Amino acid sequence: GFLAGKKILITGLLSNKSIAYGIAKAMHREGAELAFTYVGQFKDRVEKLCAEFNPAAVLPCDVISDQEIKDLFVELGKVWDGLDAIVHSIAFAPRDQLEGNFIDCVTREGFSIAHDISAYSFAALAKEGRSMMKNRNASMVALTYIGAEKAMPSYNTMGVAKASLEATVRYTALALGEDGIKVNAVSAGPIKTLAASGISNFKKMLDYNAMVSPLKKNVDIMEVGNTVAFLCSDMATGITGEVVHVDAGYHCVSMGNVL
Amino acid sequence: GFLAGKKILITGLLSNKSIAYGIAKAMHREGAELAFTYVGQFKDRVEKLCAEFNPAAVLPCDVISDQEIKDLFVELGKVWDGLDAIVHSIAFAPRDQLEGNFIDCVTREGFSIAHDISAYSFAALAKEGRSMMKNRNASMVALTYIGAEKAMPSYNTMGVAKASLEATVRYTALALGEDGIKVNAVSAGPIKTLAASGISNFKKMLDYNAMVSPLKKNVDIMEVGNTVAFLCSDMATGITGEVVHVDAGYHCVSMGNVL
Ligand SMILES: NC(=O)c1ccc[n+]([C@@H]2O[C@H](COP(=O)([O-])OP(=O)(O)OC[C@H]3O[C@@H](n4cnc5c(N)ncnc54)[C@H](O)[C@@H]3O)[C@@H](O)[C@H]2O)c1
Ligand SMILES: NC(=O)c1ccc[n+]([C@@H]2O[C@H](COP(=O)([O-])OP(=O)(O)OC[C@H]3O[C@@H](n4cnc5c(N)ncnc54)[C@H](O)[C@@H]3O)[C@@H](O)[C@H]2O)c1
Ligand SMILES: COc1ccc(Cn2cnc3cc4c(cc32)CCCC4)cc1C
Ligand SMILES: COc1ccc(Cn2cnc3cc4c(cc32)CCCC4)cc1C
Ligand code: NA
Repeated sequence: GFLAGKKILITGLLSNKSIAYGIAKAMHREGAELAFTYVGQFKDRVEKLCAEFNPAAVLPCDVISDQEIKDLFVELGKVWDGLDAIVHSIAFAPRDQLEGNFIDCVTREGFSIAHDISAYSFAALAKEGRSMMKNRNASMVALTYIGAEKAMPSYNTMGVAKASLEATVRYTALALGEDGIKVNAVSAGPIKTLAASGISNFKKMLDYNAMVSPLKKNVDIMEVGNTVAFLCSDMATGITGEVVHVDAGYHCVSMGNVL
Repeated sequence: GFLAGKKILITGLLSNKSIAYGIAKAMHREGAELAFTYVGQFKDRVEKLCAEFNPAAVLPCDVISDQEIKDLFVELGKVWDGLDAIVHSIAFAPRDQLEGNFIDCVTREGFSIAHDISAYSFAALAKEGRSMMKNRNASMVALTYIGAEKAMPSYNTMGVAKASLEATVRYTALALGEDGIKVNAVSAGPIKTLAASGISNFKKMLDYNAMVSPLKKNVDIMEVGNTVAFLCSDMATGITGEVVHVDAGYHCVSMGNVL
């Protein structure tokens, strides 16, 4: 496999629908040795789910906490002498941030929390993981969404947080490139995961995507996972600071024939 | 290999330094069955170059000619029942279009030629290859350069032609997506190929790229080749109308610390 022997930390695996589950399957297929994180309450659920990937460790990490991120790498360092990649598949904004008019709904605390968990946490993992990732053609990949680039209904504070995340990815690529670490993002089309479950007309966003995209379909977690896997391989060593859309071509069209 | 059994046409192989050479190496490694084109006088040279890939066909195609493009697919259709991918790795502008001030140097005929061979030829291959590529998760990849996006010294008419090529890729992605054909471009950093030989200061452009890029290196044909290979695989079926930079991160930075 094209990731044979590479040691990769995957955050954000919550259910078998999670994007991180597709990432895990693809990476396990390609021979990677995997470790996983979970937010406190979900310990049992995640442990059971990632057991199919023969994980080297399954460790708590709530990215609101500097201490938990520090302790993640301490514990990981007890099982691994070095780290090849970190996959960031984590996002959060308070429910009230999403849906409704952006200016009606946005709040100072909501904006702050969304940025903290969805964007800062990428830099946080880079800061604490860097010493393990030095000088081994290491990789980081974050998951993002086109709401970073364009104003969209409902996505609201999360769109702003994703724009912050994409800039964080570029500045991280610059910061870590001297150590041979490449740093990229995958901008996924919508996928019905647990993140979708708060969103009333989500299925309708899916329907629109399948209608308007060049490929006339919705993407799946394997299409996303396989791309994330490629971006942590030696094949991808000339790629950094890049956002690769895995969205059936949605990003490249405007209007379409069906108005 | 991740291209096992896929039938792929590679244009633009001219020397063992060609980007198309790195593409061929990567695709051959991944189990692709390959065919190659050459322009008029270079038949023997290209035959010699691609022998190591056990090609299914090596056929003339000067993309100035609609007839030659049509007859390419007639001949390919005699060895293959369907076609999985077309790799476009072709560019030309008359010498006087490059170097010097863009407005001083640009001419009506130079502009037209550059666009005909460097951009229109992508649509021309799509038009004649479409019937062979229908409904088999087929792929097209074009090679492009950041001079499409930004004004750069010397690149001149070629930069304009690459912008045309990138729009052509997007419109082709839209036009072919209904047939399941994904259509993308790889934007490579500078590489010392035959295309570079006419350019006076080329080494200095390489030096600049290695200094300012986050990864502090120049890319090679294998880094480009492996990415083109990925974009012709079933792993990439969520990706279309995309431009992927393989340039050590050059595209994501501005200014740098060394002015
Ligand atoms: N679902 C989509 O339509 C889609 C599209 C584009 C991008 N994305 C992105 O993909 C990523 C994964 O989302 P998903 O759709 O698989 O949903 P998901 O609900 O399965 O996963 C989101 C993950 O974020 C984690 N998380 C939230 N707060 C956290 C915290 N404080 N500390 C650590 N982890 C925390 C959750 O536990 C969960 O594992 C997110 O960045 C999301 O924005 C999703
Ligand atoms: N070398 C670089 O710095 C670099 C960087 C970015 C993009 N590219 C692009 O990569 C592609 C390959 O270029 P390369 O650097 O490997 O150089 P190269 O000289 O090896 O290949 C250019 C190819 O274009 C072909 N060509 C020219 N006119 C043609 C015609 N009329 N019909 C058919 N084929 C024709 C040539 O025969 C040759 O095989 C081009 O699109 C180029 O713009 C090169
Ligand atoms: C165009 O609107 C949308 C498009 C995609 C989505 C799906 N989605 C993508 N990233 C997300 C992050 C979060 C949620 C939903 C998310 C919810 C919980 C917090 C984090 C949602 C909307 C609303
Ligand atoms: C910023 O300047 C440059 C940056 C990269 C290059 C290399 N290069 C990339 N695509 C090309 C196409 C052609 C030439 C050179 C090319 C020459 C022959 C015709 C086709 C050249 C310049 C000048
Ligand atoms: Na062989």
